[PDB]
Amino acid sequence: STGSATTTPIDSLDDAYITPVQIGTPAQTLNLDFDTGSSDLWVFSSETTASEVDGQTIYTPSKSTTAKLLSGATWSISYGDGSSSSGDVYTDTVSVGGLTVTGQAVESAKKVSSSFTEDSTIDGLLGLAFSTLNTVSPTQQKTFFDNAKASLDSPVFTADLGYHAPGTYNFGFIDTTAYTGSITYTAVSTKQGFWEWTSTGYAVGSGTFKSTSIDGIADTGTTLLYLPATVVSAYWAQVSGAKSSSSVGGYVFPCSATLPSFTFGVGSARIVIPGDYIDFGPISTGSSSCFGGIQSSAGIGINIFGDVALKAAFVVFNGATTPTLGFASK
Repeated sequence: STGSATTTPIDSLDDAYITPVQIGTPAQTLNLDFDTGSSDLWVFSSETTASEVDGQTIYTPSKSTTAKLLSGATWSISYGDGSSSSGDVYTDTVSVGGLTVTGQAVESAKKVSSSFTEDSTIDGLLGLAFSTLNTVSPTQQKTFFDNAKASLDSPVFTADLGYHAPGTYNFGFIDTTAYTGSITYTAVSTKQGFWEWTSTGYAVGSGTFKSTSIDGIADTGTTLLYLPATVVSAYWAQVSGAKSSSSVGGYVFPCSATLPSFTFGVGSARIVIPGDYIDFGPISTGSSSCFGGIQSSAGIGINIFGDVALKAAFVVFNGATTPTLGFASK
């Protein structure tokens, strides 16, 4: 089998992407944030504290003939941005772009933090990291991809995120029309539960490439590119007036600037992030100080190849017995 679904930016900055997901019978379609940095499929639901729901579409298990309470199971998650959610668990039929999994754990939120409430466009998350990170207790549950894997034509999914435009998540096949050149594959460590890999270096604008190993995660659920302070300083030093602002919470730059590109290495191959991808707009409405898309990972504890990086590539998440990651230009 295969699946193919369009993923759409939630706003004009590409702060996140939503993908429609069919849950239950009859189908209830929720727009979920596909997150290769976590492993829980959770949704706003009829069980969510009413004051914490503000415009989201909810899953109502009682209206699904295929929903079954997973007795005794609870979940609770906190994300790298400080947000969180928790609740109980149902199993139900879940379909993404024509690909159907029966018995998928659907984690129903009883509580969500303010960040989720305040974002009306995201009805929940669909985790695509390794199932070892799944938070369901006392019986850990599998991701949608893990459940689908054996049925897929090939045990892969691909992320093709757009810049200020829709893109695609495919399951079970590689669309050879979706990228240019060849796909370069690189080793993955699953020791921390993430799609963790090692970039071979970077360049700033038309500058020379610096060969240096940068361990980090391919994370579709993180907006920005978070890299070591040395790398990030070297980037922003090429933008007149750019500075790290403790009050704003990262690098800002004059909105009048033209940003240089940023290149990262995948093996001997190179992925170029155009300068425009690194502009996240005014820090507050009407400001002439703009927020940068490349930020320091210092104090996160891990480097994160988030959407800023991934949207510059066609990315293969290869879930073979020994997983790997593939990157192509597009």
